[PDB]
Amino acid sequence: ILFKDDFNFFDEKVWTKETHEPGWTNQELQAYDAAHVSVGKDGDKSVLILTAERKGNKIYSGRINSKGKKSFKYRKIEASIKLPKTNGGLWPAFWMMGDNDKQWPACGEIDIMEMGEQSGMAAGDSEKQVNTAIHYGPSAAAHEQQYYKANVANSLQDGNYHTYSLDWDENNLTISIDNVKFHTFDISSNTYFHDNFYILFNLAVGGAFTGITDINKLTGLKDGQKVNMYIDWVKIL
Repeated sequence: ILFKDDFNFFDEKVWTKETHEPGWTNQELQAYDAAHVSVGKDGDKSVLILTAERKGNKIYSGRINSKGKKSFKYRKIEASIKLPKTNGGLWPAFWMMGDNDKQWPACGEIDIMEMGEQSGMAAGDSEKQVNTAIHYGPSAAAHEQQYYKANVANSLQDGNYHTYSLDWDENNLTISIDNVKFHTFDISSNTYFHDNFYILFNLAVGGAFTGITDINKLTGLKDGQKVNMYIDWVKIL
């Protein structure tokens, strides 16, 4: 093990809590702020907790990153996550971006796991449909993306923790879910996936990915509702 966070405490030498206004990216409805990230207990487990909540028309959630603090290259990274039911507009993700100061997408982006996509709801399989992706290119105008999506065998939003893994060498990015390979991206000649990347976790609420950008359509977070996303651990081998 190169690095492991059991989330017994919020380690500020590794993680930063983000603050952003609603609509900052992807027409998302939540504001992010520090008060919606905490560390605590889920039974016996020490966990990082991202809390999304709605107080009328104001929605708040949590997002963290390790940019400038913890990054790596060509290692396996795995996290154990417990997810809320996403149907109706929640959008959890575990992902990475290049630990440089290039503007997106030139920093490179690897989405290990995202759920809540519009098509998962339309397919009636919102608890099983996962999207994995890479984004790259020298500017927004020349944005390139590859993705894969499919339904896993068993619900990932079932009150238990699941493991999400990325294996990474100079040729491939291979995403696995509960030890089952989900997809491999060929990066052998892709110049954007060969430098250090840092880690992110977040729980977005609405946004274009979900198909829900109007709070009147947000059935997955009702007025007065709170939901949690839990990360038991993250580790880098």
